[PDB]
Amino acid sequence: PHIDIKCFPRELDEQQKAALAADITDVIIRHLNSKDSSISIALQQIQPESWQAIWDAEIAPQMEALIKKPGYSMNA
Amino acid sequence: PHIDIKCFPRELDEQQKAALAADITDVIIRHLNSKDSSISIALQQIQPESWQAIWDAEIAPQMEALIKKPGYSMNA
Ligand SMILES: O=C([O-])/C(F)=C\c1ccc(O)cc1
Ligand SMILES: O=C([O-])/C(F)=C\c1ccc(O)cc1
Repeated sequence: PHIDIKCFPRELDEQQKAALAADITDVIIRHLNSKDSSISIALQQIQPESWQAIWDAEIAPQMEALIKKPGYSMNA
Repeated sequence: PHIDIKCFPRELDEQQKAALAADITDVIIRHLNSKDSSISIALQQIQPESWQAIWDAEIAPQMEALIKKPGYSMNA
């Protein structure tokens, strides 16, 4: 599986990115019956002013199918 | 944060989807210091014949930047 994480900017060093990836990996292995070798993970830091584009392209159109819906709304 | 999970087709029921979302949520809360309300999660099933397009758009061009690189390769 390929996991993409989008978030607002924060200071995250390589040890912190690796620890995040490890914990995501364990969850994916246990829930999707995956193998470590099949898992890839991207982390993309998006400035808050550009979050509306993520809402419009990714979040809102998929509201009917999201496995976890946001606790906020940004329809413009 | 917005998390997108792309994987091959699988039978997943409502309880399974919600448990996967909750384990992902807690990992994001731990590593990104996020609030529950800011987290959204998508699960997109991709047919195996369409995985090369995911590799070409999301994995290969971002290879060095990935926080977890794939153990497999589509360019051997
Ligand atoms: O959590 C994040 O870093 C983010 F990308 C977006 C977000 C969305 C809604 C909020 O209330 C807070 C942050
Ligand atoms: O894990 C998945 O469900 C997937 F979308 C692709 C994949 C990639 C490499 C593998 O070895 C197995 C599956």
